[PDB]
Amino acid sequence: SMSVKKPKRDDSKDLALCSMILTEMETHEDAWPFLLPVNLKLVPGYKKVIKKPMDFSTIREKLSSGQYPNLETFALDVRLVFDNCETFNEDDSDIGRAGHNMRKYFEKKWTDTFKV
Ligand SMILES: Nc1ncnc2[nH]cnc12
Repeated sequence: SMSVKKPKRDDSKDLALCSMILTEMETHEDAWPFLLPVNLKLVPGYKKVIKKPMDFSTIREKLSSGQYPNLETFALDVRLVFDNCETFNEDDSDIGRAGHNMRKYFEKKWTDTFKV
């Protein structure tokens, strides 16, 4: 509270570390469904069903232009990518499987990079 300073982690490397994690995501062989925005004019249903589209290129742009206030807002957008994918795709589909794989891949890197 007011003048009750809570000790907080060093956040000086967060931008660089998030960029590193995002690069590893971008280069994963299963990243292809997520590299660019879903084409809202070629994919029926997507615009109406998915209220907040997100993809790695949009995250990369926001990261590079200071649009994430903190690392938690970055993680929210990454997770949004995979939550959208689950919403729109069957688990037993290539894109569906790609999403689960990439979510697992992200969350381990997230834990390993920032949690202890
Ligand atoms: N091309 C695509 N079509 C439908 N859902 C997707 N989720 C990620 N990429 C997609």
